[PDB]
Amino acid sequence: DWNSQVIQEFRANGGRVGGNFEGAPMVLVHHVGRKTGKAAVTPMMYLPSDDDPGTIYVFASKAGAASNPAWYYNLTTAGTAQVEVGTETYAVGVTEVTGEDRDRIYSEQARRYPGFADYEKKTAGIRTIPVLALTRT
Repeated sequence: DWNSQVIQEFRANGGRVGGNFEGAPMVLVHHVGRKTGKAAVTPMMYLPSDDDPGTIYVFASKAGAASNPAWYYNLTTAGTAQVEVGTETYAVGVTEVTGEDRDRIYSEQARRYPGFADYEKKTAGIRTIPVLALTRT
């Protein structure tokens, strides 16, 4: 609904959204419920890979809530997805980033948007915020 308006806005503005997402790199992630089988489209920020053209990182942050978001399980279950980035739409392979690599990519995101550091303080001792790599195929 809201979700719907953010998606229309993304698509009207070359892959950009205002409000809380003003100036941020956005992606619309098409995923499918690992239990329901139902398609959904979730807009979110990404961080582009500094090492590999065609790879973006997304953050299963869910505003520092207690649980991982449903899209996280949907993506890692399917192993592949479709995304809209910029004016494009393409298939992606999904892999989860872990260890010191996760920490480094999360630190760059939190550097650019320090709200991300608050999410991690909110989830301390509860969950580690997953980072996924979406790689263009």
